[PDB]
Amino acid sequence: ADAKTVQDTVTQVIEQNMNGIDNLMYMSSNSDSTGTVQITLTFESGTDAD
Amino acid sequence: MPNFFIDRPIFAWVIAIIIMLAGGLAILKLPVAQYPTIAPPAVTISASYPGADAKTVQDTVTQVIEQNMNGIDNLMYMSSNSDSTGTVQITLTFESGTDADIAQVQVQNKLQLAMPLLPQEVQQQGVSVEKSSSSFLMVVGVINTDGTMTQEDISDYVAANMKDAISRTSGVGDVQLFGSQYAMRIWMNPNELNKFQLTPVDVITAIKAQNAQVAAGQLGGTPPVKGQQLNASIIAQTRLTSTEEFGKILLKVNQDGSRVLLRDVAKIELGGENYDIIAEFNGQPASGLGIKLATGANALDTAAAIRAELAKMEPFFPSGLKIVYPYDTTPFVKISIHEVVKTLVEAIILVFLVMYLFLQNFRATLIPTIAVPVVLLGTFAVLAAFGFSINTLTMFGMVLAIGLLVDDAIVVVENVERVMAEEGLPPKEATRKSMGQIQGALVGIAMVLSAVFVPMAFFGGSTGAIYRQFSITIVSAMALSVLVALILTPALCATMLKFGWFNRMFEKSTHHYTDSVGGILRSTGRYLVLYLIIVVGMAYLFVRLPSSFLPDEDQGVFMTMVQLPAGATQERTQKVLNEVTHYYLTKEKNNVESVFAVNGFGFAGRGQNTGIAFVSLKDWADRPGEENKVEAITMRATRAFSQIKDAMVFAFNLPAIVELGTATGFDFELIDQAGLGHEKLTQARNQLLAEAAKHPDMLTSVRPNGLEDTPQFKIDIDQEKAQALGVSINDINTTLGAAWGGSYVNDFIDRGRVKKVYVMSEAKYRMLPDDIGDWYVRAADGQMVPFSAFSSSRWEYGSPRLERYNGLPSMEILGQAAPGKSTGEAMELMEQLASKLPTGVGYDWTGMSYQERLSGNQAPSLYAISLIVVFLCLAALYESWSIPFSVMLVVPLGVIGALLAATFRGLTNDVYFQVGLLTTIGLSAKNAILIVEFAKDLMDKEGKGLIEATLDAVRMRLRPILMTSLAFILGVMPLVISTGAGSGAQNAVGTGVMGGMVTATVLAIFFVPVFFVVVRRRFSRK
Repeated sequence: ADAKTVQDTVTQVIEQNMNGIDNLMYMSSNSDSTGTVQITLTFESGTDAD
Repeated sequence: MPNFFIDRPIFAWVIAIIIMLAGGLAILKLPVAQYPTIAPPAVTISASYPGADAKTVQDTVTQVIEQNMNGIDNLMYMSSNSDSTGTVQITLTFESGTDADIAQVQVQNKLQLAMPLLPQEVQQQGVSVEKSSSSFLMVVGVINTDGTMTQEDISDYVAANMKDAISRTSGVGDVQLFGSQYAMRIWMNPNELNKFQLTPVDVITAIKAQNAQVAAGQLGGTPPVKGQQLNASIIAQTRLTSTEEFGKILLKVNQDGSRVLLRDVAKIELGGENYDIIAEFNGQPASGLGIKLATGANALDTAAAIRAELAKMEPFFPSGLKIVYPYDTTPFVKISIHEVVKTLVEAIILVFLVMYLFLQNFRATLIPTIAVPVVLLGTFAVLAAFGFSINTLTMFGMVLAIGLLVDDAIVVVENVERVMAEEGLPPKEATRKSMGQIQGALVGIAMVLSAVFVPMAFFGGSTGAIYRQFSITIVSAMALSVLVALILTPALCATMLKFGWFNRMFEKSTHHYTDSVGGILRSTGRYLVLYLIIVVGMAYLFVRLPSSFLPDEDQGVFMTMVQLPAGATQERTQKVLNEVTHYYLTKEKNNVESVFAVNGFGFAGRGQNTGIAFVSLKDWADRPGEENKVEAITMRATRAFSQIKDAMVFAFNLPAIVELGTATGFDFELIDQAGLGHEKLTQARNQLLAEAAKHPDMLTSVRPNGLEDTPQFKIDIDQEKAQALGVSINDINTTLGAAWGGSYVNDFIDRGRVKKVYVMSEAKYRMLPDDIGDWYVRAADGQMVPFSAFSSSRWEYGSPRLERYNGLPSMEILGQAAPGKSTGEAMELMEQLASKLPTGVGYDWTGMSYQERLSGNQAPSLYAISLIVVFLCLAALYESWSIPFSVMLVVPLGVIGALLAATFRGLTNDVYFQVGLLTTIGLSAKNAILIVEFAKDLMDKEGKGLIEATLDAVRMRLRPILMTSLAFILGVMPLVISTGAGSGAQNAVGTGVMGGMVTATVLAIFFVPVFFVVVRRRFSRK
């Protein structure tokens, strides 16, 4: 029961903070109707996944 | 090797080009920050509990949380604060180079298990965890100079439309808003409320139901029916989004069609979340934003981009929202970069001027000019190699060292112009011979300078890290150089190599000189004494010379500290800030560019009581005479602010590395080490504090960095009476609670952004202990009851800042050493004074005092090893367990006169000194090894004079020294040693090297050719 709702509620926020983290090339989230949310960060190659 | 190199110089340029290439491309890949990372890595831990107090917090949260920090890896110590506003900070500094990212984890991850335990008030606000820095890069400010927007409004904007826009910009390693974001305020009033028989709870528990977010499946989705066609999504109840929608909330309805709406019982309006910390820029409402570096980014680079992004977006939203920059650590860095660069550049101009005046040439002075930049560039690639960066520290590192490579250069091209002179051969054969008579020496002195240098970068914690910066720099330059002076220079001067007031006034002073030195050498140990004085002298000056870390410097800014007494008030505080502002703007109008002043940010607590005023001056330029400088502007202020009502108002200049180990002072912490409550420990503390002021001998200012008990109004619900009336102990509290300290109901959305919803009494029904009687609670049978019915009150003391060292009840005291005595000895008393406190009470050193205690004194233990490696290395340079002795006895010379940073000017043993003090012991012993080299060499090869050689030796040498030792001083003499601004360290570096460098030559020209003589005859003698 949540159009935008999720995004800007959980998406935006979680995204507001994903700043700092080193070796970040690009971020790309896709907020979903079902309430499901998937932010995804990807880093400069070589970088240390853990 | 050079001999195989002079032959193919064609190649030894490829070796030089590459270096230059790497060094250049490494410039670009280099980060640039004011200073590097030198604080050991700490991690704080915050928390809230709207309406509390130290017990009510240290008991519900500081602890319990701190009960579990256990598992966490390399932890040094964990301190913790429990203040009266519901804040809880519980920072934990960790061992030297542990991975900050991985300690934030655990710490953090280990809170994760205590939360089940934290109370629901707190876990809602959320405890957060981060890496402790709380003063960095720049701090944009956002004011409105047309009274339209209040604090809160401005904060919002800055939150809603610019905060993230910045936050993601090449650099911005973290942003931190200076204010809130709106939040659905809801200020009740027991009157308009008790009139309906509703309580806070009644309101709370409606703003819940009425404003929430429900669920309701799709239409198909989950298993449907055969042949369905429309699947859609139901959208039921969703959050209110306005003071409008909020105004309308059904709170009561009673036989009348009676509509009692939240709008009635209180008053609705957007507003701040927290309300106690009035920020304002030059008497204007403000709401800045702080921005920390980035980790591996570029202080210049990223400042510019921040400025770029702010631009581009400032053409927005009505009433002038002008963006101020009351603080930018960048101009400061640039001017430093602009300096130093000159120093280096000019340092060479010097090597052109000088040397000409000595070597009739031009194609000669073109050699040290192709060598310097070649050495410098390239050390910029070693820096890069070790992950280093371009910061204040690392810069001066090369300036403190400009004098060691330049020299090396000269030293080579000036032996060749001797060999092809003292009945010498052409260019080639000259080098071959020349660059082969200092060959081994140029090496060897390598290994020697590697010691008496390396040794640093082995020191302590917060410092040491600094020392490392200088060490690798110098030793990277230094030894990189020695490597070109065996490759490029010995091919460069060969292949390229071919007023009466000198030459005609030198060729004879040399002679007079060597002649003068000639004889005065029979009774060898003539000046063996005299010298002994010199040493004995230093071992005086040294102890007499004061100590420091980094000389404080004028910077864009500094601050004033206000402090209205025990139980004051934001309002009674502001006025003090308004003055502070005034007696700065308008009485200092040609310097104070702006004052950014906030009340509620004290430095030992918060609360309406204290505040603090940051002030940004005008450009160092528009601030000419000393009088117009910081270490001067604060002087006026500090005083000018005395003669102020009950309001301690200090002013003071921040230290060089804001986030790092302050004064030479100490930081002590007295421990409760058992039972003994707050009080016992206060008696405990006051025993020793008093016991210490009776000892100004060992100097002091032993002061409790903490906050005295203040009186406090204590309710006290009468359970039994509550039982008799129909009155729930829970309903009581939420009503007194919410009322007076405010509760945070739930959230709502406002222009596409979730934001909190608070709800608490209007201010007009919660200022004085009376009023409590305005508040009414609905009982079982449904009749409102008043406080007195089930509750009594009394005053009393309790503490508004409960501090606490590792896990235990603690209290923190700090103070200085002694205008005569050492920080170290100063500690020791403080520890004896602690040796006799009541049994219970423990004591423990933290902070600066932790390192200082732990490591601290090692300069002996370390340099011992160098003075040994030096001996060893040096011995093998020659071939004797004794001859090296004639090289070391140079150390003292250069030292003294260097130490005339006491007797000539007014300085201290501060880092920048000691680095220099090293750079100076390098040329000195470098000189020694050469003179002692040409001493043998032609004494060993040509079996020449046991003493005859030593004269000849010095002869073919007095020019090298004189040559270099000139371009140097003159090179160090400039703005370095005589400066106005963005300096400090400039005076630092120079003065040290300026003197001592004098004595290193003008005193070694006689001794080093001695020494060699004094010995080389004490061994295998009669």
